[PDB]
Amino acid sequence: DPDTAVTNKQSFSTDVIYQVFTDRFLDGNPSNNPTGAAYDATCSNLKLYCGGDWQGLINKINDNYFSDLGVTALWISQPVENIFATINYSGVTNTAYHGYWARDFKKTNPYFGTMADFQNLITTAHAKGIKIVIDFAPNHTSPAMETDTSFAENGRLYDNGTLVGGYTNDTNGYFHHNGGSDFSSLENGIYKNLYDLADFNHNNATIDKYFKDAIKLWLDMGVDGIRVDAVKHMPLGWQKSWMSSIYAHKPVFTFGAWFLGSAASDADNTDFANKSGMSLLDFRFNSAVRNVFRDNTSNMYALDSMINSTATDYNQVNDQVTFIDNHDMDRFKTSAVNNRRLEQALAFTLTSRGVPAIYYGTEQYLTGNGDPDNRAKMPSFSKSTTAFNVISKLAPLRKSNPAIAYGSTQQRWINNDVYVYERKFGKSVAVVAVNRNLSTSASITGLSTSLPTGSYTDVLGGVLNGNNITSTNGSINNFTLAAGATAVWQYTTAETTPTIGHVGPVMGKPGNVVTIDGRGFGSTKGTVYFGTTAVTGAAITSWEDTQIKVTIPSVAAGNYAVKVAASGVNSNAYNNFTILTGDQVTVRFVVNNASTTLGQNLYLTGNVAELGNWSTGSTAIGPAFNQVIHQYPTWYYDVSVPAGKQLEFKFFKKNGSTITWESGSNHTFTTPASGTATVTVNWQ
Ligand SMILES: OC[C@H]1O[C@H](S[C@H]2[C@H](O)[C@@H](O)[C@@H](O[C@H]3[C@H](O)[C@@H](O)[C@@H](S[C@H]4[C@H](O)[C@@H](O)[C@@H](O[C@H]5[C@H](O)[C@@H](O)[C@@H](S[C@H]6[C@H](O)[C@@H](O)[C@@H](O)O[C@@H]6CO)O[C@@H]5CO)O[C@@H]4CO)O[C@@H]3CO)O[C@@H]2CO)[C@H](O)[C@@H](O)[C@@H]1O
Ligand SMILES: [Ca+2]
Ligand SMILES: [Ca+2]
Repeated sequence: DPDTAVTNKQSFSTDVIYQVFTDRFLDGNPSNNPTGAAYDATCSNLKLYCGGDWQGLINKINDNYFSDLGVTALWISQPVENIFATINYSGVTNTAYHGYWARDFKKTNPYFGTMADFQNLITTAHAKGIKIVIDFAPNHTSPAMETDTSFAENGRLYDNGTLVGGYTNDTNGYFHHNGGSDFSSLENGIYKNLYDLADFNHNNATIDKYFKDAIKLWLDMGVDGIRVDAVKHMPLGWQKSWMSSIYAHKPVFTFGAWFLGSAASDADNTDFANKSGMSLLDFRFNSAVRNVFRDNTSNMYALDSMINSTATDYNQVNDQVTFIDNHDMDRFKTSAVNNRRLEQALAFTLTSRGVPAIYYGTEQYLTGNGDPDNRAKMPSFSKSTTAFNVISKLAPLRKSNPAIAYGSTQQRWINNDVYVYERKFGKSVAVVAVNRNLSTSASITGLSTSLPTGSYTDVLGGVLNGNNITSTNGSINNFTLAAGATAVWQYTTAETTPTIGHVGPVMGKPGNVVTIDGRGFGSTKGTVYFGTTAVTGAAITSWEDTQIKVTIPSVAAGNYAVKVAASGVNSNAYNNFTILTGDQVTVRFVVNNASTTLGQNLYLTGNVAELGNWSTGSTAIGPAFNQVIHQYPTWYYDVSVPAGKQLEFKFFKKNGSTITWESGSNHTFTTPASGTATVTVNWQ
C-alpha cells in the first residue's frame, strides 16, 4: 500500500492525530453510564464521569465529523479496566474517568464499552481511513495507602479477573515500597511512587511477563499506535526490552510522555528519545510555540532556534509528536489570547516536522486552565469555525506533499514577528509565511525559495489573510504580508530517484520486518542496504514506489545506516538504525564497594552491542544509580540485554576524561531465556 494508507502502523508522519478524552467527547450509549455519585449527566463536576464512550466516537466517525475535519488518527484514553471505587481527595470526589487508574490491563473499561465495542471501533475507524492510537500506562495501577487497605482499591492488579496482588501485603514484591518520589533526581522519580499511585516493580518476572502479554492482546485487536504514559518514571532498560518484544510481534508507532518545562535541551530526554526504541511528545516544540504565539514571551528567533536545536538533538526528529496544548497544561485559548494566534499556532504545527496532535475541542476554541478544567465536555460539533477550516485544509497536505511529512526545515526570512520557513524533500517543496503581529503588515523583499518559476496560490485560500506569490527561479517578487497573516505555498512532483523519508521502527533483531517509506523506489524489486550488507529477494517482503517492507538481515548487532538502491541508483542514507543481538531481557546489574571521587560516576560496558561493545563513550551504560534500590557505595542499573547469552562485562569510573577500569578478569553472566534477572558483583 502507499505509505499514506491507513494500513501503515509503523509511521504517523503523514497523519494528524486527534487526542480525545473518551469520557468528555460523546455519550453514544447511555446504558453503560456509571450510577450514583460517580456520574454527572450535566458534566459540570469535571472530576466525575460524564458518560463519553466508544459508541460516541463510532457515531462521529460515521457522520464524517473527523473526515471533514481532516484528522487521520484518533488517540484515545487508556481502554483497560480502571478501578470502580470513588476517591475523596480533601473534600472533592474523584473518579477514574481519565483512564489512568488501571486495575486490569486485560479487560476493557465497561464505561467506555465492551471488548466487542472496541473491535467495532477499530473496524469503523479503519474503514474510513482513521488509525487508532491508545494510551497505555505500565508505571502504576491506582492510588493506594500501605497502612490503609480501605483507601480506593489498594492499587490491586487483576489478570483478566484473577487477582494478582495489592499494595498491602505485597510479599511477592510486585510494587515498589520505597515511599513517594520528591522529584529531586531521575532515580528518585523512577523507583518511588508517583504521588500515591502504586509503582510497579518491573524487575519482578511476573510483572514483566504480564505487560508483554497484556500489550500483545491490544496489538492483536488491531491498534495502530501506542502512547506510553510516564516514560520518565520507569527504567529505560525495561522499556527498551518491552519495546523489542512489541516490535518482534506487531510493530506499531510508539511514543512516550517525558515532561519538560522549557524549549531547552535536556540530556536525559534526548538520550531516551535516541536509545529507548520509541519517540517522545515534543515538549520543547510546545514551549516555543506557546511562548511565541500565546504568551508573547519570546519572538520568532526562539522558534527558529528550537527547530534547529531539536533537529540536531534527536536522531529522528520526524518521529516526535507535536502539539499546542494537552491535558497536562492550560488550554491554548484564554480570554487574553486571540483566535488568530490559536489559528496560527495550528497552521505552524500542521506544516512543521514531526507528528502533529490536536487536543479535542481546539477546533471549537475550548478554554480551561489546569486539571480538570482543561478536560471539559465537547461543547459543539460545528464545522464552521475558522480553526476547523484551517485544519481541514492543511491536514491533507501531510498525505499529499512529502515535503511536509518527511522534509527538512530551512529558514528563508525572519525578524521579531515574521517567520518564513521552507520544507523540502526531493523536488517537492512547501513554504510557509507567518506574521504574528496583529496590527501591522510586513513588506517582504529579497525572499528566496526552492519554488520553481510560476505563480503560487495560498493553500489556505486566504482564510488567514494569506496572499499569492510569483516565483522566478526561487526569487519571490516583493509582497506585503498582512497583519496576522499566514500563507502556505507548495509544489509537488513525481520523484525519479529513490529517496528515503522514513524508516519504522528504528530498532530490532534479525528477522523483524521494518517499513521504509519514501518516493521513487520504482515498482521493480531492488536491493536494500544495512551498512554494506545487501538484502535482496525473499527477504524483501514487499516493494512499491512509496514503501518497502524488508526483513532485518543476520548481521552483527550495532548502529547502521539504511540505503535503498533502485535500478543501480543509490538513495540517501537514513542514519541511526539499531540492530539488536536477538531477543531482549532486562537484567539489573549490581556492583558492591565502588567508592568514588567527587563528581566521578560509575558506568558499565561489555562484549555485546547492548552494553556498548567495550566502549567508554555514549554507548556505554550509565551513569549508574546509587540511592533508592541500593545505596552508595553499591551501584545498580537496569539494562536491556540479549536473552540466553554469555556476557562479559566490567564497570569503570569516569570523572573528566580520565577513565579507571576494574582490575582482574572480566565478570561473566549468562542471561536467562526470558524475563528478568539480577546479577551482583564486587568491584575489582
Ligand atoms: O498530595 C499531593 C496531591 O494529592 C492530590 S493530587 C490528585 C488529584 O487531585 C487528582 O485529580 C488525580 O490526578 C490525576 C490526574 O487527574 C490524571 O490525569 C493523572 S495525571 C498523569 C499525568 O498526565 C502525567 O503527565 C504525569 O504527571 C506529570 C505532570 O503532568 C507534569 O506536569 C509534571 S508535574 C511537575 C509540575 O509541572 C511542577 O509544577 C511541579 O509541581 O513539579 C512537578 C514534578 O513532576 O510531571 C509529572 C510526572 O511526569 O503522571 C500523572 C499521574 O497519572 O493522574 C493524576 C494522579 O492520579 O489524582 C491525584 C493523586 O492521585 C490532591 O488533590 C492535591 O491537591 C495534592 O497536591
Ligand atoms: Ca456512556
Ligand atoms: Ca516507577
